[PDB]
Order: sequence, then C-alpha cells, then structure tokens
Amino acid sequence: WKSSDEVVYLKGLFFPADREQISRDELYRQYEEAISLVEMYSSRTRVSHILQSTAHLFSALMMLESFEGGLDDTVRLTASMTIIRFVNGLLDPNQQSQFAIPLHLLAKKIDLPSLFVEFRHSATHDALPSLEMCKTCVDRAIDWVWDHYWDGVLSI
Amino acid sequence: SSDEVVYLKGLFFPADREQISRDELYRQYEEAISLVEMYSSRTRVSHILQSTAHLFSALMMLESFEGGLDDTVRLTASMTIIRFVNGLLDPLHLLAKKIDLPSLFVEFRHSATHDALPSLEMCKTCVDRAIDWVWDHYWDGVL
Repeated sequence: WKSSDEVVYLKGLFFPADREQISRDELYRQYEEAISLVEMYSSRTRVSHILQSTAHLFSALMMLESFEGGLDDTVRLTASMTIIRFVNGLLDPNQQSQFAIPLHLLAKKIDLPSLFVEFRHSATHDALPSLEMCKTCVDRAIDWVWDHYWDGVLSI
Repeated sequence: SSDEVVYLKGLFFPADREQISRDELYRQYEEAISLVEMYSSRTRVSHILQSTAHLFSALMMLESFEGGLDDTVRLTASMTIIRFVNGLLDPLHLLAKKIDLPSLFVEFRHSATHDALPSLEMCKTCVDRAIDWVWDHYWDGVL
C-alpha cells in the first residue's frame, strides 16, 4: 500500500512539505479533500485502519484548532471518540481474542505510548478528558501515525 | 427533588417547547449544560445529569448540521452514547434488559467502539432515543 500513487497523494494532503507557508484555509481544504478520499479506501487491513484513523484525527484537529470558546464538550467528545477508535483498531485484534494479553504489554509491543491507553480508559469509563488533554493526545496520535506509517510512504 | 435538579428539568425539557424558537430553546440548553459543568467541577454529580448534558450538546450539533463532512457530529454523538451506556451498564445485553435499556444502545456502542462509525441517521436516532430514556426513567419523576 505504502507505494501506491493514491496513498502517496494522501500523504501530501495530510502532511504538506509546504505547510508553514500555506494558508490555513488552503490547509484545511486539503485535509478535507483527503478525508473524503479515505472514505474511498475502506479495507479490513491494518493500513485501512491507519487511513481512517488519520482522517478522523485531522477531523478532530481542525475542530480543536477552530475552537473559539464557549462550551468545549462537543470538541472533547469528538477528539475522545477519535482516540478510542484509533487505539481500538490497533489493540482490539488481540484484546478481543481468545488469548488476550494486558493492554500495557500489547501497547508496548506496537510501540504505542501508554498515554493513549490511559486516555482511552478515561474517555470510556471516567471523566471526559479535558480540552488540553484532547489536543495533546490528538497531536501525539498524528505523530504516531506519521512515525509508524506515513513517514514510510514513498514511491518506489 | 433538589432545587438545582428541578430548575435543570425546566431547561432541558421546557413546557413551551412547542411554541419556542431554536435560539431560545438552545440558549436554555446551553444554560443547563453550563450549570451541569459547574456542578460537576465542585461536587459529585449523577451519571444521568452528566449524560443528559452531553446528549443535548450532541442533539444541538446534530440538528445544526448543514452539509459537508459529517464525521465530527457523528464522532461527538457516538462518544456521548458510549458514555451514556457505559455509565448505566458497567454480558451487556442481559444487563440492559434488566434496566429496560433498549438493545439498540448496546449494538450502537459496539459499532462505535469496534466497527464502523455509526451513520448520521443512526446517531440522531440514538440521541433522540437516549433523551427519551433519561426522561422516562429520571426526569419525568422530578417535580
């Protein structure tokens, strides 16, 4: 997958080389285009989960960066759902299995920071994570998909 | 029973709901949600109060959707339903029957959690039905 012209094109929308230069309108329009495109590639493959996670992470990022004040609940609910689904699509296959292992060991295994496991537990069972906890965890998850997927996307 | 809960019931579920504007209705919802947020900071607040606040937050976002990408309203609504169900329930289907929680909520929680994100229409149906449920089983008996 990491070589296809389709994912290489998506990488340039989600992670423009251009980025500091580009206007935020243009930036968001490129993000939005990539999100629409992802709906097009929908497999039960690890890559598909990364693409869909990336789409919703940037959906949450724009909502977080656009927050102008007032009630913060909808943006925290949006970001929290995104993080849960991101973690779950990476961890569910083992955790939902007949031979599940402790999530901390399972996260250590795919190099997923424990903060994401803790975030998921809070958003699932406890107080909804705060605005800044959501912003930090959406930022770090974008870092993660980049480190573990997008960085390696290139034409051969 | 408490004055605060009696006041909140009139903001979430006003009498004049038939004859009131979206703006007026939504300003009262936001007042109620900010009040809950305020109670929750200081003191212990019930799950039904917290979920009612987020449910109306999700409802407003759903009704205000006007086109374009629907992902954020669906993510918002899905997280609200998951927490609503989790606070009530944590064999889920069996537990839900015991408390008269429709099975559709367990199925929604599962999809949002583990599979495809539910559709805009599934989100609206669920939020509507969850607001009906907290009325039937909590708010209706406050007076």
